[PDB]
Amino acid sequence: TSEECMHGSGENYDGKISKTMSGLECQAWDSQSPHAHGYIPSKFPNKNLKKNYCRNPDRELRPWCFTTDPNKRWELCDIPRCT
Ligand SMILES: NC[C@H]1CC[C@H](C(=O)O)CC1
Repeated sequence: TSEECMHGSGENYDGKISKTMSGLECQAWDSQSPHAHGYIPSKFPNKNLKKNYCRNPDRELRPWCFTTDPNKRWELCDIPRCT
């Protein structure tokens, strides 16, 4: 709902994809479970976090989000390359 295909790292990216490249559907950036992690939307008027859609707060290579797995905290999302 901003940029749906990216040049690579999806800095601004808040498309619609929220699937970790090697795992699961991400757990939203809010507070739910498995854990009340950092990067909480309540502290950002910035157009960063959203529901579970991958972002890049530390601007990692591939945009990531927290997973739904109780042991896998963060994970890189596979977001579609603009081709
Ligand atoms: N290593 C990239 C980036 C991944 C998430 C991590 C966190 O969960 O805080 C911050 C660093």
